[PDB]
Amino acid sequence: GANKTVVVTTILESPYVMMKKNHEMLEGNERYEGYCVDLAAEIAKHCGFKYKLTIVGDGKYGARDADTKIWNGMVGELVYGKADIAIAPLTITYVREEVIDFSKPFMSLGISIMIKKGTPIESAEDLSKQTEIAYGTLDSGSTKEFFRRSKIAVFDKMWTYMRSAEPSVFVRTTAEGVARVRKSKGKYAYLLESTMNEYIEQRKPCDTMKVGGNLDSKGYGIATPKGSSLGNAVNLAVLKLSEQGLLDKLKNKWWYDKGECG
Amino acid sequence: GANKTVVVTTILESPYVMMKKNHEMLEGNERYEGYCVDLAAEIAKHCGFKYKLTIVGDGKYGARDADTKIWNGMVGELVYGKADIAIAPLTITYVREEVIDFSKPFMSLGISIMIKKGTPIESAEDLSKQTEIAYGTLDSGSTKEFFRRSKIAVFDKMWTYMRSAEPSVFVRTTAEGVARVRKSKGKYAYLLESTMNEYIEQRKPCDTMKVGGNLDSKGYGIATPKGSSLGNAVNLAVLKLSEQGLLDKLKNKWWYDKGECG
Ligand SMILES: O=S1(=O)NCN(C2CC2)c2ccc(F)cc21
Ligand SMILES: O=S1(=O)NCN(C2CC2)c2ccc(F)cc21
Ligand SMILES: N[C@@H](CCC(=O)O)C(=O)O
Ligand SMILES: N[C@@H](CCC(=O)O)C(=O)O
Ligand SMILES: C[As](C)(=O)[O-]
Ligand SMILES: C[As](C)(=O)[O-]
Ligand SMILES: [Zn+2]
Ligand SMILES: [Zn+2]
Ligand SMILES: [Zn+2]
Ligand SMILES: [Zn+2]
Ligand SMILES: [Zn+2]
Ligand SMILES: [Zn+2]
Ligand SMILES: [Zn+2]
Ligand SMILES: [Zn+2]
Repeated sequence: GANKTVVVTTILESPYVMMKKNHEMLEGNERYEGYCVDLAAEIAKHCGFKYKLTIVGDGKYGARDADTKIWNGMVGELVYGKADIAIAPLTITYVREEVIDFSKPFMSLGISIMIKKGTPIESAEDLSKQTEIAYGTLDSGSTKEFFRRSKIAVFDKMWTYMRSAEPSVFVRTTAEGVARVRKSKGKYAYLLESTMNEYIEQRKPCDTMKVGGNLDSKGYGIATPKGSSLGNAVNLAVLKLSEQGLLDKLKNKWWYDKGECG
Repeated sequence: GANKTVVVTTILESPYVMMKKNHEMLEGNERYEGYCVDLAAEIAKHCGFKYKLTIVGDGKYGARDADTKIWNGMVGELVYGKADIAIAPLTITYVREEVIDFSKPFMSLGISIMIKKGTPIESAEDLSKQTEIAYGTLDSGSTKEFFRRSKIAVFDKMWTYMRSAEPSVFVRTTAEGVARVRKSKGKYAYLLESTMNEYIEQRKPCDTMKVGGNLDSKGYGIATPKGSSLGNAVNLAVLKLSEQGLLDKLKNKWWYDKGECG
């Protein structure tokens, strides 16, 4: 077929994709800036395609509803033919790789703990042995599903608490989780990916920090519909960008060169 | 076809695959122990195949000779039909993924610097700005090819030195590189993957250490011939083992539970 503009689904999540100040009424890709915006430009160049950045309609990463068996978020957009590719902080997981294809990882992360500075918590075990400090995760993402499915003793115990805690410990966006930590006086800790944690740790008002080691080890990958023609080239482009050091360069650019806390 | 015993190519590299003490004259898989030995057992179970561990004939990981264009090592064994699968500390690289398939990574690593304790070196930049301390890498592996192909200023400079240094700074096995560090009185530093570096750092006589950060970020994957029937199932099994925490468990088992330096 004739070359067609590739539809990219992505999500407003700092510093991966952000609306440039005062660009709301402009058009096309120029509106957006961030790590995944730069990455999408590089992938498209190496693979020889034109593309259109679109923000996922429901604002979600992607999970399969236990009732309807329907995939939501960016995963859903790929599964149901609404997008050709997802270029986003989308976590590689077993259940997702059954239904979509992931490139090799372009960024590593693990689930980590965000506290307000001074909170007397150092580890997941610390969280699980007390009741004074509440803790939760993002909705419809891999962190929540990790805890839901884990047989690891401490994580199972944490899930047992989180899934029935009232009011809900879950949040709709990373921004909401961070705000909840910052306004909790130390009484809420947020479980999120180390990448996002370390980004926020470098943002004013510099009142949060990542504590303890990561709970797991995984990565983000570029995702395409199962058996898509783009998969092979996209996979090779990620590995080329990795070996060239461009992925390291983009991370320093968006995390640390832009650091506001020293 | 009828189920057939899968031929696994792997390499004698501690602590991934090691000959059990006094097992030289025994038979089959029971001879061997190590991280990749345990991993192979798990992968085979999840994928439903029987297998035979074989050690790569030429003792190499794999590189394509610039003259003959022929692949050696474990990569060669897959490319030329001598093995069905490689389960080994085999690094995911662009040039390799062009010719073989890799699962998602089962272990992360980066190129790192091994010094004899007390060596006045802290970084790759340190190495590249002096001449007193020699430094090299393993032959026919990803570390050497990384330096050969790098356009990054410091790494390019290091390669320019290493490729013409006499006597050769390159070694045939990790064991040889480590021995060279230990007998150099600090006058040789070895560039190797962080995984192997951190393993040796925990081995008697506890006279080496990893210094500085990693030079790059990548992983080992399980490799199969291009378009092999095993690829999909193997890929999903790695991600399942990852999410179950078994990969973390195996690393602690072979690196740190077995630690000899405290
Ligand atoms: O989600 S993965 O493809 N498989 C799991 N791993 C862990 C090294 C086992 C990692 C580690 C770093 C990544 F970037 C991705 C992954
Ligand atoms: O060789 S990969 O498949 N692609 C490169 N990455 C880096 C996160 C960019 C990583 C990071 C951790 C891995 F385990 C594998 C890989
Ligand atoms: N990266 C996650 C979203 C963030 C989280 O769940 O912590 C996903 O792909 O679902
Ligand atoms: N893991 C490497 C070998 C070790 C090294 O090159 O440092 C490879 O797959 O080639
Ligand atoms: C249904 As609820 C435990 O997220 O408030
Ligand atoms: C041919 As040489 C530089 O490895 O001695
Ligand atoms: Zn603009
Ligand atoms: Zn490029
Ligand atoms: Zn449970
Ligand atoms: Zn809920
Ligand atoms: Zn025995
Ligand atoms: Zn298992
Ligand atoms: Zn050069
Ligand atoms: Zn040589």
